Amino acid sequence: GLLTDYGNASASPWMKKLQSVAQGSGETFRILQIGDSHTAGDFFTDSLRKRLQKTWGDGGIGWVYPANVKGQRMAAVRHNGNWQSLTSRNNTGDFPLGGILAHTGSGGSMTLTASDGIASKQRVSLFAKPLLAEQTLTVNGNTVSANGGGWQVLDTGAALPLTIHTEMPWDIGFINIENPAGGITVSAMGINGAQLTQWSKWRADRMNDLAQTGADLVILSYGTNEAFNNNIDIADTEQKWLDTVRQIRDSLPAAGILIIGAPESLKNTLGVCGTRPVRLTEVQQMQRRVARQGQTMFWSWQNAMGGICSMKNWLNQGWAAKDGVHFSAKGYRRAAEMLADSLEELVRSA
Repeated sequence: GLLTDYGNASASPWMKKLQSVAQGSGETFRILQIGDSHTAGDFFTDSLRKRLQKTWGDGGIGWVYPANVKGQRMAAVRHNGNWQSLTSRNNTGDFPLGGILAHTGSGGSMTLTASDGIASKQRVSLFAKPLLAEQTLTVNGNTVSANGGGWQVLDTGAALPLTIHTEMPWDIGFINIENPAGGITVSAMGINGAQLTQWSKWRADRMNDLAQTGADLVILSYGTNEAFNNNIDIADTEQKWLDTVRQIRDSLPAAGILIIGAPESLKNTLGVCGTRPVRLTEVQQMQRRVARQGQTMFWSWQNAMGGICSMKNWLNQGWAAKDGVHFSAKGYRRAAEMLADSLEELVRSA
């Protein structure tokens, strides 16, 4: 239906891991959604998170921002500290996978508090880059040290609330917080306005960061912004997309991949139906071709909405924002519940 599998999900390593989690293996099945503002608002991914965690187990909050990010949102944690975030939306830098870092400063402090939470000791990992090799920081009072310099992942253990102190400056990327009993996590790596090809803004070794997320299913949710580029080169874009899928597979050989086809957007909300941006249809079609050629799964958000000429109706009923591009909280929740529906069906039939 909405979900088309161009691979062989039932025969896959990731499905086998999901099923055993489903039967109480204690493993953690890690779903990672990387995308644009639809993802960055966390309304879509948090609905997916809550639904699939009830179905298959609360594996914890997963990979979250190291600090508040202007215009973006984490539903599962709250931040209180003096770290300063920076994203690839408007800036350049040495970004780890996801395009977000935070400068801690000296005398730096950040406390993460779970919006719900089970305050037992979680597994904690952090993307981190020290100013100096061998530099330390503390996580709930425990000393954690870098090995050499450059971006790396620090592994430790602590409970929530989680307090991280930096005597000297570091850059920090996403921070993974997992419950030791296992289950599902859903991590949201969104950037307002982003396009898939703009992973090129991130550091050259970004695929090694991806390898270290532990993601068992990678969801790519882009298309809306590509669609608003009147001068986009579909043939070039398609090759870059295929390259990116190839690279994801090389970096995470056991992971599933799901491409979320762009929802309907409107260049202008006038008159019952139109008007679609001129390149939207070509972008959505490219996405499906990439899915098939890359043997990934494909979920048509436009079809989930009711197909072509559905956005104005969604807008009229408050499921989509007035701009005819972004959705309202309940609109995102609705779309994600349909995706969750689609995935549970797939597993059930396996």
